[PDB]
Amino acid sequence: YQPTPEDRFTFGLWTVGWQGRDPFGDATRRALDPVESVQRLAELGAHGVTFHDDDLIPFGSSDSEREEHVKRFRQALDDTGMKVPMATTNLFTHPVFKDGGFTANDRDVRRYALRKTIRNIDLAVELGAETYVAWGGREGAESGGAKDVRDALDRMKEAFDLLGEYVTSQGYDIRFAIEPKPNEPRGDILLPTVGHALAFIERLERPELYGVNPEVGHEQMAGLNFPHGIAQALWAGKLFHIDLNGQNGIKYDQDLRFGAGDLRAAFWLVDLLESAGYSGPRHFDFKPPRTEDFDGVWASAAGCMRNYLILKERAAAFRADPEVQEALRASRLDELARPTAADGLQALLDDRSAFEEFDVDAAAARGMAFERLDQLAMDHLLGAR
Amino acid sequence: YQPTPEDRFTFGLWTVGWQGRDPFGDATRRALDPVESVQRLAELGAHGVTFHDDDLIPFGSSDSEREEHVKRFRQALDDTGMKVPMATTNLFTHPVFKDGGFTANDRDVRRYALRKTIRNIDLAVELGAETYVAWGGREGAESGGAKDVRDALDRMKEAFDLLGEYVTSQGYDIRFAIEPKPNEPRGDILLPTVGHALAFIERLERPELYGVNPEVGHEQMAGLNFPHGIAQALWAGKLFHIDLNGQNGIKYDQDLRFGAGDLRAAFWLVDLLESAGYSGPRHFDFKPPRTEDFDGVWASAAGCMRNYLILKERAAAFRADPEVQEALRASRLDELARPTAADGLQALLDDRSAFEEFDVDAAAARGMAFERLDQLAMDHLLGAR
Amino acid sequence: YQPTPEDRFTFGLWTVGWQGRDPFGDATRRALDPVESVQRLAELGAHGVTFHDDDLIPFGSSDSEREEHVKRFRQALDDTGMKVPMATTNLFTHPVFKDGGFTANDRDVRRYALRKTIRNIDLAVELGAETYVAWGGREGAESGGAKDVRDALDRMKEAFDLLGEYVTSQGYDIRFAIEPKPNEPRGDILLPTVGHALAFIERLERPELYGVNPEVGHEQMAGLNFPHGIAQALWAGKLFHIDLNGQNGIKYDQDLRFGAGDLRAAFWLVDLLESAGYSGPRHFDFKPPRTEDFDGVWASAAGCMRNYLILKERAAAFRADPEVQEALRASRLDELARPTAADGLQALLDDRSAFEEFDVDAAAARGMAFERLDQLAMDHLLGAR
Amino acid sequence: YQPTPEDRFTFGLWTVGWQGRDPFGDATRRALDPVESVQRLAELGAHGVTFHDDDLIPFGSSDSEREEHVKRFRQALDDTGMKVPMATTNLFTHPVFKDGGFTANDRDVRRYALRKTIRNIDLAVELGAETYVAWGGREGAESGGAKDVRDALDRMKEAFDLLGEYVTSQGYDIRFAIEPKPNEPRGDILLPTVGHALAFIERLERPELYGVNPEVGHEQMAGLNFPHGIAQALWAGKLFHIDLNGQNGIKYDQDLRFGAGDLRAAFWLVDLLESAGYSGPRHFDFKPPRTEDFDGVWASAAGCMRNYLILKERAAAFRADPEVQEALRASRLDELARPTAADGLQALLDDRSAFEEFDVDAAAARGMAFERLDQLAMDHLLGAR
Ligand SMILES: O=C([O-])[C@@H](O)[C@H](O)CO
Ligand SMILES: O=C([O-])[C@@H](O)[C@H](O)CO
Ligand SMILES: O=C([O-])[C@@H](O)[C@H](O)CO
Ligand SMILES: O=C([O-])[C@@H](O)[C@H](O)CO
Ligand SMILES: [Mn+2]
Ligand SMILES: [Mn+2]
Ligand SMILES: [Mn+2]
Ligand SMILES: [Mn+2]
Repeated sequence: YQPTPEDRFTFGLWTVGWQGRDPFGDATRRALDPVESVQRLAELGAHGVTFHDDDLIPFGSSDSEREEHVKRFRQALDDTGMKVPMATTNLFTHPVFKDGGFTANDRDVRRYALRKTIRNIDLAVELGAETYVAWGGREGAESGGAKDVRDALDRMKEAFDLLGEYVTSQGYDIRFAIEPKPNEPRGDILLPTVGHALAFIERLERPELYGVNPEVGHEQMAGLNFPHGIAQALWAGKLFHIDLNGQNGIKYDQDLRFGAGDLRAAFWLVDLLESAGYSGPRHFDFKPPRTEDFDGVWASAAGCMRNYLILKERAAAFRADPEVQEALRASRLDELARPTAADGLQALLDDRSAFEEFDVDAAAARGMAFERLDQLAMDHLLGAR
Repeated sequence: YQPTPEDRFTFGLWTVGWQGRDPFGDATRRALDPVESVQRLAELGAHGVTFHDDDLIPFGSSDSEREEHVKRFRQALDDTGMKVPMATTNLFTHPVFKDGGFTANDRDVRRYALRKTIRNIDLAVELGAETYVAWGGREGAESGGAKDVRDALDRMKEAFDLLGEYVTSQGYDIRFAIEPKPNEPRGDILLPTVGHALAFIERLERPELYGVNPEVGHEQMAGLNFPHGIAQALWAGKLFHIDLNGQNGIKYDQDLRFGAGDLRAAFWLVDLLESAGYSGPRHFDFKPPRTEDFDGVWASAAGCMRNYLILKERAAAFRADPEVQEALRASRLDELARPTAADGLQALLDDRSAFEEFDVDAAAARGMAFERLDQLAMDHLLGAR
Repeated sequence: YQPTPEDRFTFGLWTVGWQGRDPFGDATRRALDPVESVQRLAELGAHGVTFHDDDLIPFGSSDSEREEHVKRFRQALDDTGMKVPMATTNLFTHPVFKDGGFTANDRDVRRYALRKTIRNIDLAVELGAETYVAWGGREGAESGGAKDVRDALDRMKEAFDLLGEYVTSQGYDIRFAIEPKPNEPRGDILLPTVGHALAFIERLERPELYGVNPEVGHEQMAGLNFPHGIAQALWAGKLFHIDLNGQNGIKYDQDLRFGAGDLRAAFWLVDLLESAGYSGPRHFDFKPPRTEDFDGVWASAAGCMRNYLILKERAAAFRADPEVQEALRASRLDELARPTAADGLQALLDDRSAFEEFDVDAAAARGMAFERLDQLAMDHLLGAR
Repeated sequence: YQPTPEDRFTFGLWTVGWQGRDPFGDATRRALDPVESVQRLAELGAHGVTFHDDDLIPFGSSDSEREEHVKRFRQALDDTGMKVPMATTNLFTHPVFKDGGFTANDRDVRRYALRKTIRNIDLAVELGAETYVAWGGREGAESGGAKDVRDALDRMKEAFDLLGEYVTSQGYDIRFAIEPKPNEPRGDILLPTVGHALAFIERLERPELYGVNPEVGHEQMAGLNFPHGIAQALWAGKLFHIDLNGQNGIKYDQDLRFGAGDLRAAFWLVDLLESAGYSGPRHFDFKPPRTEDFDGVWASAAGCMRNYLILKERAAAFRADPEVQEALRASRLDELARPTAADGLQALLDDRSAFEEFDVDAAAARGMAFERLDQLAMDHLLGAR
């Protein structure tokens, strides 16, 4: 289960770079140089890295330090063959963003948020990114009077429309991916789920520029079925990117390595990405636990990839099993894929077999046979066929 | 705090009619006649009632019993002045619906679900309903292999498009309202939140026929901020109807009377409906606890209305208070309502005050003053100004 | 992975017997005869069954019907070799129990609850049960004023002390096991977790007669770590019995078959029961989903046992792996098992290496190596070593 | 609603002192001097303050800096009349504690944790504290193999027994209060609830030295009823201290000011503390949101006290209302307080009215009248009688 660059595994700088500061504790690990992380991830078999502006260029850098940091970065990419498929903006760490970036009550802050974003879109384009992620982690409230949400959605729409105007005017080939989260660090965050982000996108001036970047642990913080929300994003044509990690139910965001947390959900996710043929990056947004030293960091990054590859194998074996294919027909998955009424509405209304003469007790009596199908899935996951 | 019919308070037949059967216990109360409920609710000050088909007409009724049940109903409405603003279909109780109605794997079931729905749209129109609710409580799964969600959304879209075709062909003035729920009675339900239903509506052939019917307790079962999700529905123009009740956090749907559960959320909800000028029904989808006799039923129904009226008064007092209006300006709610960049994109990019010369430390230092604003809200709710 | 009676797998009558009535739907399956369930479970390899009084003897049975039902039951046990290790009382279904059994506000109800319980303890003893389970599913409240919890604990203590007096006066060899649940069907249930039940037991007159019966899905409805709570019960010497099932996070009790739900938790549970040498029944308190026909019932019951046996094998392989044993030492699990200060308090206080001369930066720098250990556990679970 | 020192309101140094660093953002406020906080809280009407060792004395302070910090502190207390009723140890911030203090896998760490604790017990005694709090926020795990919980409880018991030996040998008048939390910052924390801490205390060598310090938001992070868990602590005689704050359901610990979060729970809590006559400190463990400047800090601290006093008034009015007293009798709260069977076991068994002749249908038919009682409580809370 060895990754290669063709598996499209990517990692944020901030993930293996996390120093282990939590709301209750100091850093447990020294800061990593981005060029060290690029080299180490390349050796583990990753395909590329991603970044916040402030991960790569220290906040407040002069134009001469900026160019130096970028030059060193670019030399590490050249030396390793690593790519940069995605980039994003930090609109959450600096105190100026304490009430949000694009929906901060202070208008001057909202203008600054857009300027900081636009500067990094130029850099992302230069480094070859295809996807620009937006996680509005500070957009929201701890109290009901602090935020008018209708006004706040107006401001959010305004920001993303200006960003779409910018990209089209520059002729850039870059699309946006909005990342939902229900809470943390705000009491409640705006566009808290995949469904809310999809809905929002349909009100933008150019909807085709925008999709979603869902994260495993974010949807699970609302107790939601992550493979179901991804299915809906896939159905809408809007899965531009994805963030992979693990989460043990409804609590703070744990950012565990991928395959930890809800292991059956992880299985069904890989089953779906692979059978839909998702072709974007498999990006890990995770944190090596602060218990770990740098050896435990690279072990944790490597287990992300390993668990993806093991679950790919098991899901492929599942779908390829003739016994499973028979069980799928036993459960009428083939009938779910057929139109309900391709005959059309009038034929439906004239069909006595659909109502007047429908035997509802014989239909009610048919078993769905889902438990046998689910134990086949369990046997396949566990390698116990 | 006496309701009148002009407050637009409505109740489902199934709410005061709930016999108290739960997954662990038998009924504790005898079945109510719909005409008794109509009379009793009228005396309490309600404006109207709503129904599932099977609430009003016993499942399997002959065309002659059907007409009898409708005739008696209609006489009670005439005798009381009660209206019927909304109706809906039961696609969840009968065993035939054990795998869903519109997304049941069995195609014959899906055709039957549509026929049963269409029959009751005709009746709803006859009784004057303006809104037709669809809660797909059986659409979903307990296991990952049982349901392909992309196929299932295809089937769901197909069903609602056929219903839109029906209504337009009949020339009916009726709109649809999809009611989300995240789980229960299915392991996971399709379109689990307001955001997922809004998003889904944008893929229908005629989106303007469809809005949402959110329920307090449903969104709270995902730990979500109900007033935030309603704000988003209002922003999209899609709040066609609403279901009011109470819920104590993430557990089974409790259906407590409105104002129980999360009381501050209830306050902020009423604040928002009243200040947005929502004009639809204030419908209660609640269950008098099975501890109660018929006296406790009507006491519980009456407290729904009472708590709405008390919170309306307190929210109105809050917004009218000059001290609050000053606090709102202190917190820059006035600035949230102003465009970020009406000057447009090029002016933004040339504005040195937005970036080059923006003093981010002075901006970071400004307090938001949200805690003083939130304690004013608390003092107003509690009548402690 | 074939069970035999020596695996000590047991099932409630109510589990494979569940007709599929839920708060939103009618039964989907006909009632099973207890003697049919005994025969079917025997053929699948189970060791025994358990019962509520009202599962075996229809509520209101005459003394002559009672004896008939028991006689038929007893013939099926004799014909199959099945045992009855545990029994319990239904104090939740009948409407008289709507406010509880042992903590009902009505004193006459509380006396009736005890009489109904005592009658079934005699029967349990006759059928050979060693453990008497008490799940007070109706003990609790939907509202704060309805229940004084101090008085209610007085009443609960009183009930269990009278039951301990009864058993000792009869000379029975039977112990009690209290089953916690946090909510459902009450808004909140008294003794909501393992910890609350353990604590409560220490105030009874004869604490040694009482232990706990934890259920997987119950603790998970509070978002708690089930193997951690079982460890604590084992540490206290109070794991008298256990209920096995699956649960997908914080929602209604799903009662999924064992191994569904949280699969890694299931792994760590089996690891702990087997390495502590728990020797009681492995009892399944589950419900075949109402999607299923009788074939899906027996498939679901069989997957309970199968998943237990697969996880036993994987956990045994994990602990036996020399590479794992090395990793456990790398992570200092050996040091956790050593006394902190067997040298005693004064030696601790005089030890300059414990404070004055303790190098806290060198200690802070040591990695715990937990991620490598956790990926070994993952590889072992998935059969990917 | 003005507090005075006789209300026994206390605050941690770390609460108004929180600089606003969160897992995603830098500090938004400068560090406060402890002597400034003492002066400011005194002016607001507080009775005293509490501290971690490291709040008062910077970690690594020399014996000469230590004495200086203590001397200045003590002068502020003398100048204001503020007391120090409780103190505690920081065993969570420094990286050495990344795997715990008293249950760290490294034995040398566990010895250091005890030495650091003992040093601050001496200081607490000198400053007059009566209660010593222990929150083991780092005791737990992110993965199943990292922590044997039986060994870990052995180590936890060992630590608290050595601390009990120390206090008794010094002749100190100080008791311990264990503070539960279910998760955060560890994946799962040991003794996750009130019930688990109560149970644990019963295995210590001297149980009478130990009680609990529950926190509102901690129990609510498990979805539990906080007034119910406090009732159980009161029933056991173990409420030594309490931490007051607000929490909006199951997510990260929000630490909102008291009365925010679940307002009805806050009402029922104050009702219970006041009617049980709890006489310990009313301590606020809260964080002014990082949106706030120092003015919003003191406004937030003041609203803690204000909301307590308003809810005290409303709960007192509730219990004093003759209409409520009648409703309480209607709901049979008077009967809950009477023994079930003071007549004893044999009389119970011979009582034909308890079983043979018990009319279970007439008993089942009685309403509990809880909804009318709960609306009286609602009217009283809202000042709408
Ligand atoms: O999820 C988060 O928390 C971030 O890493 C987000 O993906 C990018 O800002
Ligand atoms: O919410 C539910 O559970 C139903 O009352 C729905 O509003 C209509 O079918
Ligand atoms: O858990 C439940 O819900 C019951 O089966 C309990 O174990 C026995 O009454
Ligand atoms: O609750 C926490 O998080 C701490 O303030 C605890 O009360 C004392 O260490
Ligand atoms: Mn992310
Ligand atoms: Mn509803
Ligand atoms: Mn159980
Ligand atoms: Mn605390």
